[PDB]
Amino acid sequence: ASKRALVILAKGAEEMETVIPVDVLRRAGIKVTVAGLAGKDPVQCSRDVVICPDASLEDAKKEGPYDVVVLPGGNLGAQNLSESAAVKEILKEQENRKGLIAAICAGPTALLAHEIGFGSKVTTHPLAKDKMMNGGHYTYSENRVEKDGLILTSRGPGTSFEFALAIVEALNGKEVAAQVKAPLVLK
Amino acid sequence: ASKRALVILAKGAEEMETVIPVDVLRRAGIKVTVAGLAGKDPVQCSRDVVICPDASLEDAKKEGPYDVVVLPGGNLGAQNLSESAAVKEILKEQENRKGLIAAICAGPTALLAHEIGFGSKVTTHPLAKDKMMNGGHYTYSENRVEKDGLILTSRGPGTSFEFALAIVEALNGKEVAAQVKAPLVLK
Ligand SMILES: [Cl-]
Ligand SMILES: [Cl-]
Repeated sequence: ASKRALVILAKGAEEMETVIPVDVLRRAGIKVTVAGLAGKDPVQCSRDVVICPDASLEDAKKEGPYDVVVLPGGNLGAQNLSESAAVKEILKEQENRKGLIAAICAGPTALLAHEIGFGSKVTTHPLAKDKMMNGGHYTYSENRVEKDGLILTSRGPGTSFEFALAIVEALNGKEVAAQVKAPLVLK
Repeated sequence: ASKRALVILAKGAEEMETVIPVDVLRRAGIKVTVAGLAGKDPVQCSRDVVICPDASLEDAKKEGPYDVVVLPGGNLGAQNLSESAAVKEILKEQENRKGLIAAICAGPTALLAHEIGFGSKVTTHPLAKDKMMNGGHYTYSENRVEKDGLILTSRGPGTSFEFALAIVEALNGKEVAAQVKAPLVLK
């Protein structure tokens, strides 16, 4: 069967970090559900792009499991993900069932909030390092994309393509990732 | 006053090529209006991301003039832009008043449809070259971003950041563009 991805979309999410992975994952033939943290209604992103989710997280979470759970960044978006008991449950289940978790920019700080993947190497946006590293529960990396087993992290809007292609490679392999990459006109 | 950008959003637009420029332009303090070609309703993009426009094009076009008119790509999106009499009028007015026009991927083929900027150097997505070059009305470039006076073009999802930063540089200068670029974590 086709792989499935859950992208959790909260108010204040970085819209580039949401749309690039959704689009690239769909190019890879992955079934992506854009799930609204707050419910079914349109979501106002950090730079005021308004995105209509495919489903509420409440509904989407009952349609698991997913091959990857994707956490976009955006400072406020990531704070909303960090405060969510529903997100906690989803991430813990994903970690338990040995499933990929991918987070970008401020997104990885939600892993800290929910105590996910301690002892991994991770990266974040430079400005999110101190939050992520509070307590020394991870080892910090400056790689544009970092992958330590099932914890896949990345740095910012400008690393979103690399982040998304790394998810494609992890799920569908290097050849599919290369095939999806070529038409994008990446440098 | 702050500069103003009109981003014309049609069904089948490439969502990455829409969101990256909207977001980057807003980071540059440019007032961006995401205007729906079809009206006020949400727009289903090429990879099924659904974006709610700020206004209909019908309404937004009466609130001109704009310092830049931005045409995203996506094969079907660009075909819709190419067929639109409203887009024709907006582009002709912009060209007449000596205003910047920026188009990416398949987007530049709408310039051909509406007879805009003939005799310029332009680039497009590699797969859109033949359509753009029908009749030899432009000179083709393989640069990731091409700018020939007031016609600014670019190639694909993977050149969207460069495209958007080039628009910022054209409107607000090199220093602002550099300032906006740094936090993005571009390579
Ligand atoms: Cl942010
Ligand atoms: Cl397309």
